[PDB]
Amino acid sequence: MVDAFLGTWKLVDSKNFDDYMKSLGVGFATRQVASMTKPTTIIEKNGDILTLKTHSTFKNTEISFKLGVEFDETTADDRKVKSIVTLDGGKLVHLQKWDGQETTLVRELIDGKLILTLTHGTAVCTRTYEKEA
Ligand SMILES: CC/C=C\C/C=C\C/C=C\C/C=C\C/C=C\C/C=C\CCC(=O)O
Repeated sequence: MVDAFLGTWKLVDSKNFDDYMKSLGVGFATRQVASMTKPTTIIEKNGDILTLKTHSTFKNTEISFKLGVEFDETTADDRKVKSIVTLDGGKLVHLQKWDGQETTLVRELIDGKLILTLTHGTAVCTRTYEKEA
């Protein structure tokens, strides 16, 4: 089910990430640094517990979750959110809720690349990751 997503992924394309960060209220200096950072995303499973690590020179995050079970999360920009990750149409869909707001982080595989679509408000960011060996 989620096997094709597992492994180590490196950022290779980013569109509209500044728009997404600005929609979330991220300050200009953080958005500068973030716009030049190329994170590595590691997705691992152990039974039905997934762990998703995002590593960079600026900030690191890690979450663990079961699909379809809500979890508390503190995001890279310090939002305290209620999260759930599920498979939907073969896509790994992560929904975050806080203060009545929502954002979605949708991952899909296209030609072996991992496409992450981030939506908040009207802002839609598309980031592309390539698999590391
Ligand atoms: C954690 C390292 C990943 C990306 C950029 C570097 C530092 C992050 C700090 C601030 C960014 C601010 C807001 C972004 C909001 C949510 C984080 C979601 C996705 C990170 C981007 C990704 O996984 O490619």
